[PDB]
Amino acid sequence: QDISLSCGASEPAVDQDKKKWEPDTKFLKTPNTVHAPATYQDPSLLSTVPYMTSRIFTAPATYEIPVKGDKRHMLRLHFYPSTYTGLNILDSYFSVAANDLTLLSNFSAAITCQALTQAYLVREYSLAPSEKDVLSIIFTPSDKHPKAFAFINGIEVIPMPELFDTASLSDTKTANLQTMFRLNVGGQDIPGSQDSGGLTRTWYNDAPYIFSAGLGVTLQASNNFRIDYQKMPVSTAPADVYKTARSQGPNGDINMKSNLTWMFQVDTNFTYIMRLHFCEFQLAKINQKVFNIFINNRTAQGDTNPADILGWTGGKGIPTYKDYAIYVDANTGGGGEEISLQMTPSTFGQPEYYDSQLNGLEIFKIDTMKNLAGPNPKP
Ligand SMILES: *[C@@H]1O[C@H](CO)[C@@H](O[C@@H]2O[C@H](CO)[C@@H](O[C@@H]3O[C@H](CO)[C@@H](O)[C@H](O)[C@@H]3O)[C@H](O)[C@H]2NC(C)=O)[C@H](O)[C@H]1NC(C)=O
Ligand SMILES: *[C@@H]1O[C@H](CO)[C@@H](O[C@@H]2O[C@H](CO)[C@@H](O)[C@H](O)[C@H]2NC(C)=O)[C@H](O)[C@H]1NC(C)=O
Ligand SMILES: *[C@@H]1O[C@H](CO)[C@@H](O)[C@H](O)[C@H]1NC(C)=O
Ligand SMILES: *[C@@H]1O[C@H](CO)[C@@H](O)[C@H](O)[C@H]1NC(C)=O
Ligand SMILES: [Ca+2]
Ligand SMILES: [Ca+2]
Repeated sequence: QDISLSCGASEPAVDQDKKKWEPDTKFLKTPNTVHAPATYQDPSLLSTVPYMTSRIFTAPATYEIPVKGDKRHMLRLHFYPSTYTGLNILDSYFSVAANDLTLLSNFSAAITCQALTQAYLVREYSLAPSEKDVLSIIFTPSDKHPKAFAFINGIEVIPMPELFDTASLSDTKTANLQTMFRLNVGGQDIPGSQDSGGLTRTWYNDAPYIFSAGLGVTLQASNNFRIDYQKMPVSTAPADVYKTARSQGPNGDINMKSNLTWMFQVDTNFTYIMRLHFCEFQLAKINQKVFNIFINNRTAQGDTNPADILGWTGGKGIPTYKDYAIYVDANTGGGGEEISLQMTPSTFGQPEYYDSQLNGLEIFKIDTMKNLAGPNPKP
């Protein structure tokens, strides 16, 4: 079952999306640590749980959470940078490790939230099977900052399926991942209560990430259309991801003159998995919608093997996804902190229409040298 801990809470509670949270107390091994309420409630909080209570650590502190050693787990860390016991939140710098994996280092939640124009954030990780029955989560105030403290508002550990296998360049089954982005392309926001697999992932509409002048056209499956998952685990992504899409639209000439373009800020010197979710719910035949996919200006799917969703799936309403790996560094145009995803029709093989489509997108950072931490953004 899920372990969803509100750090510093004094009693169990439920949030706005029906998620049950328990106090952290029984899992925190380090004694005599401060628990404190936030003394300001940002209007953008969707709930006071778990955000209005925190732990404050002025020395290292360790949680020990029981887990099954053979299972992958999602780990979520919830941060609400605000005022706690009168401390300056800008003085908080710390690291977080999950066993031997560094998740965060020199982390400033305040600077990160300021750069995002957010009041709180969640950092989500997928941890490979550990072969240990305890997950140790260690918070370490920065020893480079005399005034540093660590803080944490909530910690979740959720067992999850082995949803990762390989990526078009690589094996990702044993990778430890950070979730960078999770989008329901062309569709509505999906709260965790509506996610598949009991995974309580949030899927966000993709419009804020579109950087082409043309926003394309959004598509929705017919009423009572059924997604026919077949061998794809339903936990991969919920049906509303596949029942909605962004396409370029009905005007093939406009489409051939543009790329549909999404842009994402990420950390340099990592490889990322771009998981593109697809489901054709309008067309019925191969070679009707055939498109090129570019990632950071390089062909991910194109030339003589362009993307054709029905080519991949064999049928209307059958979902799929394709994983593409991209290494991001400064030996690149535009500074090494971005991923661009672009689509445009292919002229290869004389398709019936000239269009492109995407139904969902997830971007995951792969661990390097047992680290996933990047720098704080510019404020
Ligand atoms: C911990 O994180 C903080 C906050 O991200 C780091 O401080 C920031 O460090 C960056 C460099 O990565 C500073 O930017 C640089 O500033 C100088 C002077 O203006 C400029 O010459 C550079 O071109 C660059 O822009 C940034 O200003 C700085 N922020 C603050 C508030 O000082 C810090 O270095 C990290 N590590 C440690 C151990 O403190
Ligand atoms: C769609 O996007 C692709 C990928 O960014 C464009 O092709 C690139 O164009 C840039 C800038 O001229 C070049 O640096 C890359 O070498 C090109 N990549 C490839 C694989 O050709 C493509 O021309 C764009 N199409 C439209 C219609 O804008
Ligand atoms: C990225 O890698 C380069 C080359 O090793 C290094 O010089 C640079 O400091 C790295 N940047 C970050 C943010 O780690
Ligand atoms: C991709 O091409 C565009 C258009 O020429 C350019 O502005 C951008 O810097 C290029 N990006 C990369 C990552 O090379
Ligand atoms: Ca809390
Ligand atoms: Ca969708």
